[PDB]
Amino acid sequence: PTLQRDVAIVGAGISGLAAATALRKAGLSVAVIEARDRVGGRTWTDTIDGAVLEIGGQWVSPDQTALISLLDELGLKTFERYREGESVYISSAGERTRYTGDSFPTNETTKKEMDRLIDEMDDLAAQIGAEEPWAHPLARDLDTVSFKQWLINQSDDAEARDNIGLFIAGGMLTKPAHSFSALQAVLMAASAGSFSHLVDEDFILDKRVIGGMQQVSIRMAEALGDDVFLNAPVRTVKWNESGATVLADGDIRVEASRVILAVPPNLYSRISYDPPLPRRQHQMHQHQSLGLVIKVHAVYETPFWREDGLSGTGFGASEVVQEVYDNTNHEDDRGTLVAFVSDEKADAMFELSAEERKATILASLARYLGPKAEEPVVYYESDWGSEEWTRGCYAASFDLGGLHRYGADSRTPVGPIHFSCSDIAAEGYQHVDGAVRMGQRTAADIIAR
Ligand SMILES: Cc1cc2nc3c(=O)[nH]c(=O)nc-3n(C[C@H](O)[C@H](O)[C@H](O)COP(=O)(O)OP(=O)(O)OC[C@H]3O[C@@H](n4cnc5c(N)ncnc54)[C@H](O)[C@@H]3O)c2cc1C
Repeated sequence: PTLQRDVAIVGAGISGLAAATALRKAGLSVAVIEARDRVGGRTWTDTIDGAVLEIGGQWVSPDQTALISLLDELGLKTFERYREGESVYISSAGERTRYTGDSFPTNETTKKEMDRLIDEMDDLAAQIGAEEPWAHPLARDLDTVSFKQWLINQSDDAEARDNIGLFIAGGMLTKPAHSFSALQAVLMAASAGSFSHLVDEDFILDKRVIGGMQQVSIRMAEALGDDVFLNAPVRTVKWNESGATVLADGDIRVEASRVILAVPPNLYSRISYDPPLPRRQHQMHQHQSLGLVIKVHAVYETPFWREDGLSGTGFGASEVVQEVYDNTNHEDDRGTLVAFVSDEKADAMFELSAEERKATILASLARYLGPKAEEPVVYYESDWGSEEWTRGCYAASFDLGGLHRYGADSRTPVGPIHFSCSDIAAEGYQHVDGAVRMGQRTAADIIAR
């Protein structure tokens, strides 16, 4: 088939779909062309051994106002993650302590260094912002020092440094702290409202969508009907000043005035551009890369930890599993845990056989929540790294030095080609809410021209 549209959109993730949605409301015609046999991208609900699981993005925080509006508009409701009872902290010394409230049960010294580092991150985020962090007079010095070396410059206390790392390195960028800059940590902080919001799992991990985060794409895509094309990898974009022809598998050909690349930036060069994108894009794209995390799911006949008075929340910067949370489905009576193995720790796990990796991860959950954690009825690991249409998780970020050198160019159109994904977002950077903001921002740009 061949069609004409105002706008061809590559990818039916949140970002592409929100763009299409905003475009249609303005009266422009669209086609959304999607490689996979489904919409949603890095959001996906699936059933593994008869257990429904959220394989990808899923949590909504209170400052993600673009996503919260969108849910409302689509008739979707939220429920909150269970947080009653005590959380578990594992120290660098291997000590394991139950606690509630806002800081980790370390000694008073470490507690104070932590508070200091968190205040300093909040202050830099408030000054620098998420819209154009590379623009600030502090930017260059913060972008040429790794986050690790920055923590070293700020504090002699390793346990406080590792804990701060826990929330940004392993908990957001999913990269080790020696490999992104301090400016990138600040961006991540600014993008979520403040560093303190990232520290508090009651904020950043506040809510889930009844029916699963994937319903958001599924419902946007449904409203578009036949303008969504699945099982259609885009291969080729031919373009000039006044438009673009988009070529996809199954002999799809869309002639359009503008194209949106709604794909994460490590995937831009899966498509041939004719003529080639300019030098700046050739270079900039090579410097963007996804992190890596193993999202572990474990289903038990009851949420057993609630009986021992535990929330299900656990943190330990020294553990293979650095975080665990109650992830029980809305009105499920079966208990589900979610846990995260980040970056180089994920590499090490992936080198063990499937069976050794499971036992190792499970032995780690047991250290937080006791030996019942080792006998789940269902066990699963989200594997985004293997997916040719994603290739990592949660999201992409520049190598060290990239943010200030290329940040100004990451949203800039090339002729009729626009770029829209959470990985280039300002507020909501790397998250579903960032994908919505960018899709709407892109739509809004195309519409006013
Ligand atoms: C394990 C994991 C857990 C997460 N947890 C959180 C969380 O709880 N909350 C939060 O907000 N976010 C979370 N995220 C991040 C969030 O899901 C992403 O930020 C967001 O969904 C990205 O949306 P997107 O539209 O920008 O890109 P994507 O969802 O990646 O969509 C891009 C789409 O493009 C398609 N595509 C790529 N190339 C082509 C091509 N050449 N032709 C056609 N189609 C193509 C892909 O198949 C894909 O559907 C998580 C992500 C992962 C990976």
